[PDB]
Formats: sequence, C-alpha cells, structure tokens
Amino acid sequence: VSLELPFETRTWRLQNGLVVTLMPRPALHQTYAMFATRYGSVDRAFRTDGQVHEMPDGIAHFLEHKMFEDPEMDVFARFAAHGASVDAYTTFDHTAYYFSGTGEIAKHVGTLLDFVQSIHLTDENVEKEKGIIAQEIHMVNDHPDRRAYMELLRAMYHEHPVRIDIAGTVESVRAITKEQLLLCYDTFYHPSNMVLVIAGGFDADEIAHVIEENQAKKSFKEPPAIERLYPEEPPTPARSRHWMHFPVQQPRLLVGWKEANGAFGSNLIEQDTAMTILLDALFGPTSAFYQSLLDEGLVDKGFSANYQLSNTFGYTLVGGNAPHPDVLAERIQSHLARVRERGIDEEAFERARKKIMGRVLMSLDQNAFLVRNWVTYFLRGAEAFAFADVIAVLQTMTLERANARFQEHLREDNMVVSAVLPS
Amino acid sequence: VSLELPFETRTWRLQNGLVVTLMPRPALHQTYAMFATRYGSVDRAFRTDGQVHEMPDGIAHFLEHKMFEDPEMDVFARFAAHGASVDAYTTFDHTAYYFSGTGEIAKHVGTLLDFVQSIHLTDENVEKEKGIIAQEIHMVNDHPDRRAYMELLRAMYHEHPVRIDIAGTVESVRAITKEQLLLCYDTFYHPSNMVLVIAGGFDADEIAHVIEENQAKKSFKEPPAIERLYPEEPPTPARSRHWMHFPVQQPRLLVGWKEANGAFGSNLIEQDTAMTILLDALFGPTSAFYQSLLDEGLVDKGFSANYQLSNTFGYTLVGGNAPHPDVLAERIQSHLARVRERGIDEEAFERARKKIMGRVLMSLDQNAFLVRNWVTYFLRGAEAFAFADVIAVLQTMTLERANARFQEHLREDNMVVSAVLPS
Ligand code: NA
Ligand code: NA
Ligand code: NI
Ligand code: NI
Repeated sequence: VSLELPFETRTWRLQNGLVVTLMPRPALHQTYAMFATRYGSVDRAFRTDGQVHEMPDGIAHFLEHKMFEDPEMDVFARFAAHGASVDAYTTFDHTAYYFSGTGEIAKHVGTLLDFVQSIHLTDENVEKEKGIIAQEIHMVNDHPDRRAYMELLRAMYHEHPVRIDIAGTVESVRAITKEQLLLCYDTFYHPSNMVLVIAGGFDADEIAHVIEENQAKKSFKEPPAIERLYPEEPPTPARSRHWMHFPVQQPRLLVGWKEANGAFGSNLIEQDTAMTILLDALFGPTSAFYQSLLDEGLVDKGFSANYQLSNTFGYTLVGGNAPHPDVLAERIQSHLARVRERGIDEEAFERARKKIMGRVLMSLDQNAFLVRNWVTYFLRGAEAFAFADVIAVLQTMTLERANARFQEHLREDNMVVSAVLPS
Repeated sequence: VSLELPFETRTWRLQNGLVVTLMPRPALHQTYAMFATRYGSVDRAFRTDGQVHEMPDGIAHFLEHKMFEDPEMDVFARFAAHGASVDAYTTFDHTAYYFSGTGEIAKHVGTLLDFVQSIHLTDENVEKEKGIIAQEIHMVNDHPDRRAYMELLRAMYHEHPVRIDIAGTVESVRAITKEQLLLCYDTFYHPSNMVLVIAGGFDADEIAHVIEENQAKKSFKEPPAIERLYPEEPPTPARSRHWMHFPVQQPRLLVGWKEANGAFGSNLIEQDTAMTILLDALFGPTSAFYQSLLDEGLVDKGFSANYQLSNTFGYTLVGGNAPHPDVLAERIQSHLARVRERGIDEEAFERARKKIMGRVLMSLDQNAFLVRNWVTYFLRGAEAFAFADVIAVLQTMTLERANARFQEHLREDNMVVSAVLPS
C-alpha cells in the first residue's frame, strides 16, 4: 500500500515564491520549524543579473554566522523567552535555520522569518567575524576526524569546491568583502530560493495565516535568476592513496568512491535510497562481513558506511578506527571483489531493505527528521516531494537494480584509500 | 494545571510481582519496550535467603553480556527478522534490556520476556566471556573521557562501589564464578525485582494479554528478599585534588561535589529535578557565566554540568575541555563563592526553570524518554511514579528551595577538582 501518514501535510507556494509545508501533529508538545536556502559551501561561482561571479570560499557559512546579528533583537533570547530555541548550520548545498519549542509558535515563526529575511552587516562586524571564523578553521584542522575526512576529499576531487571545508580557508575568509556577502545574500536569500517546513503540535490554520501576513507586509524584489557554475570534475581521483601521521591514539581508515556526477530530484531520491540499502547489506552492523571484522578486532562499533549525494557531486565513505589499517583495507577490497564477481547476495539484500524500511518508518515519527528531510529533498530538486516517494522506492527496489548500482559506483578506479596513523 | 498526557497510561502488577506500564500512542510507527532489573554495578553486597554475600565487582555487567546467549535462538535475529532491534546496558543501580520496532510487537514482547527470564551459562562460556570483558576493560582504561571521570570518582569515594567502573576490574572479573553469576541472576532477576515499560504504536489490550499469558505459562519461585548492603561512606572526598598526564590533545577539567547520601522515590525526583534547574542556571549554555567563559576561550561547546542521584550515592560533575584548566577551576570556584555569598539570581533561575520545563515537555514526545524515565524513577523507589510528579516539581519549585539545595550541596569541603593534562 502507498504510505499514508497519520497527520495532514499542507504544502503551498506564496506570492513571493516561498514554498511552505506544514505537518500539524496535535498530540505533540514540540513544534520543529526550519527555514532553508538552496545555497551552500559549494556555490562558489554563479551568474545572476547578467554577470558571472566567482567568490572566495566561505560565504554561505559567513552569512550563517552573521544572520543572527540584529540591532532590535537578541535573536536567541527572543525564542528562549517564549519557550523555543534556535540554531543553524551550513552544508555543501544548503544553509538552514531552525527552532524547536512548545508554545507561542506564532511568535517563533515570525521571529524565524524576520531574522533570516534581513541582514545587518557593517565593515566593523565583518572584520570582527573574520577573526572568529579563522580561529574556528584552525581548531577544526586539528580535529583528527575532520582531518581524515578532508584528506579523502582533497585526494578524491581535483577542482570541485567540495574539496574545501565548509568554513573556507583563512586566506579566502580574509578576502571576503561586505559587498560580496551582500551580493550573495541578495541573490540566494530571496524567498523564491527558499523553503519553510514545520512539524509538530501547532494549529495549521493559525500558522498559515501568520506566515502569509508576515510575508505580505514585506517587500521583495523580482526573483533573481541564478545559473549555477561548477567545473568539469574528472571521474577519477586526483590521488587514489594517501596516509599521514597525526596525534591520534589509534589508526583510522577511510575508503571512498567518487560518483562521476551529481543527481537531481526523483533520480537523487532513488540513488540515495538504493545506496542506504546497499551499504547496510555490504557493511552494516548486522552483516557477516562486519561481524567477522569485529570478531577479528579489525574495527570497533564506530565503523560506518555513509553516502552523500547532491546536484553536482556524490561519494561513498566507509571506515573508522582501524588497529591494522592495511589489513582492513585489504579485507574491504576483497569483500567487494567477491561481490563484484559473484553478485549481491539476495538474502542479505532483503534483510537490509527490511532494516532500512523500519528505520525510515520509525524516523517518520520524529518532527526533526520529517522537517530536515522534506527540506533537503525539496531543495535538491524534488519540487513536489512526498515521503511516500521514499517508501515506494524502498518497496519496489530490486536485486538487479542493487547489482547495477554496485557495478556503476563501487569500483576500483574511482576509489580512494586513506589513513591517519598515530604520530 | 496538572499534567494531562495525550495518551493512556496503563499500569498494573502481575501475579508474579512484575509491574507493567503500557503507553499506547496509535499515531506512531515505533514501539519502544524496556524490561529492567533493580540490580546494577554497585550491588556488590547483599543478604538473601538468610545469608550475607560479597561479590567480585562486575556481575551485573557480566550477566548483561550473557543474557543474550540461547541454544534455541539468535536473539538479535529473532527481533530483526520481524522488524525490531534489541540492545542492553548496565548502569550503577539497574540493568536494562530494550527493543524498538514497527510491527509484530506481540512477538517482540514475548522474545524480550523469554530471553531475560532464562539464562544459559556453562563453565566454558563463562570462561570465554571473561577474556572478552577483560579486553573491554583495558580498552576503556585508555579512553581519556572515561579515565578523567574514573579519576574523579576514585578521588571522591573512599569505599562505595561506585568508585569501580561498571565492568569491574581484570582481577575481579577473573574471580567471578558460574555459581556467583547464577546466585545473582536467581536473586535479582525475579519478576518482583523488575519492571516492563512500553510506549508507542501498539494495541494495549493485545499486548497486556500477551504479557499475562507469557508469565502465566512460566513458573516462578517465591520472591527473594534482598537486604542491600553498602558501606558508611564519609561525606568528604578521599582526595580533593588530582591531576595526571594522558595522551590527550587538550587539557580536560572535571569538578565534582559529593552528596552525603543517596535519596529514594519522591525525594529523589525532587532533588534530581531541582539540580537540573540549578545547574542550568549556574553553568548552562545560556548563562552569562558560560558565555563569558566561552568568549574568553576557557571552554568549548562540549562544556557540561550533570547530576547523578541514586538510592545510596549522588554527585554533581561540571567541566570539559579546558585550555587553561587552572584558570577555569578558579573561575568556577569564584562564581560559586559569589552565589554562595549573594544568593541565586532570581531572573536566571526563572529562565532556567522555563528552559527545563520546555525540555521535559518536548522529551515526553519521545517513546525512548517516556520509557527510560518511567523505568528509572520506578526502580529508584517511585513505586507509583507519574510524569505529572516531575512537572509538578518544575511548577512549584521555589528560589528559597534553590538556595537551600545550593547551600547543602555545592560547597568547598565536598568538592573534588581534577584535570587530565596533555602528555
Ligand atoms: Na538577520
Ligand atoms: Na537469556
Ligand atoms: Ni561556524
Ligand atoms: Ni560490556
């Protein structure tokens, strides 16, 4: 049967181009709300209003930091004084602002729209924030987990911006100007480039009227047209093998595979869902392969396999702590060589599909998951997204399709093997 | 108004003494179930059936490991093949077994009762598991976070078993015998010493009948009488200051305060709730003290203040990463010296009460929280526990009571300051 959620999903588009999705769930105390923009760390270059721009790295994340500045509000206290709290993040391809709370939802939604739809930059506070971000960048270059990850990306990618960390570099952050920040904010923070998604214990009629009234009272420009400009990234890694020494107390191994290109909308949903099942079957905590590695002390319970897919890039990562990183790397390559020769085992595949169907069903209980995922798939091109779309891929996915995905993507020539070794 | 939950809470006691609480929430896909025993790492000594016993440390946790052994089941696969997964933990004063899943809840509850109500020990598999636990103990002595924590406890406590880690030592684990394990299992795993709590998308009439039928078909002994035997722990620390060097990349500071004794039931609920509010007001992420420490680079966002209270002990812990551990320790003591002289600031206190009321209200949305907390407070003596009890303490708590709690407990003579310094 097609997925029937127990609650209403109300999705419409405002006069100013903003898409809104409300999921009222009256039995819950929490409301969780997210306002996000289709703009992230990888949007280095773009054309808008007839001109080509190439920015220093770091702008999406700089704007995130500065979004909370307001001469007429402590933004965090405005939420907190009325029973909610607010946070944000920047990722590769979107920036998100979100709160959760238990009452006065009308006020909080108003505050969320208001603080994201105005920016307050001065030459002074742009200078101040550069120092704060440079420091954050230095600290994060000393974090071993983040370092191993960034070494893999740097090895994998020749030119794609994903090879630079989300905050940028010290050099690039230092070159950012107020003018650039304002250009990017005006270009990407238009409501036509954004999405507002809310789930939990709120009155949908009440909140829908508050949003319309808030937006109707503001004045927006014509929507900017954006041509996204990205390089022709080679399908092979820049370096296929890397190791380095770092003050870590045990070795760490990361093996990755590079997608030749990104994906959009329903294609992205299908490929992402298919990898979730495949990686669980190959590497998951209930796989005989994982149990054999654990029994042999080659991994610990923090071992994981993850997939990341966006419009202009994608990759698989597998690994974790590895007392014998060479041995673990060999076992992974052997495992894959056998599946490559012999085909995916059907029984492991059906157990995986059933685990992931359950995991998704249970996750649809959570306001945060419902919201985050509606936002994420919408902005990545599923303009009419529905969770039934995910469930339906989980139901209809086949062993042939699992084999084709494996053959396409988990290969030797698009693979990077990288290690961090104790100093 | 007294708290009204949106769902039914059905609490009764079976013929064999087991207390069951079901919280059906029909709108949810997940059911989360926990079967726990009032027995943990600190129950080193006890009297039962007319005899005094003193055990080697480690038994609660040894039984946890061995509970999953079954000649007629892969216990994990029994849950997994029908859309659930199972795990367990041992803590100071209870051991818990739990699953979450999306269907065939009747089967899973049956499997949960069945695998916890029989144990399958052999001289052989007791030997095997000793090696596995000794290794786990060695690994955990090399984990810096766990090490700093255990150094604090070892400094704080003279004789109380809480000073030994949950798994015991290599020596004590090695002295454990099958006979002892069986004695502790027979004594503490009787249904009269346990609790079963289930929340989520299940039929309460269906599951209540399955539980009664499962228990009615088994044969239980007369409930063992247990006299809990614990030492007269001094109210002052064994050592009030400690530092050590460890392969860590930044220093870590932990400051703790020792309760003179533990608490029971409604007294424990009140004191635990009161500390949650107080610690947030003193040290929380929205406190001016915390913001001043962060602005000065004396802490990072992993800084935290936590409270632990049980029937026979309790303590407060505050700290985290500390680039200047001496300076941070001084600032904490100064902060507390001013509040000690001047009284708790009322405005910070009301903001804290409102944050924690919200946090609790939002947490009551979660099957896992509802279940874990019902279990925990019940086993610690709130024999008629209700979440309204917690909410009511949050509503009625006063500034005078916050000052009295502070004066009683956050003092200089029951305080331990400890640091781990980079090698
Ligand atoms: Na703003
Ligand atoms: Na068992
Ligand atoms: Ni940042
Ligand atoms: Ni263990």
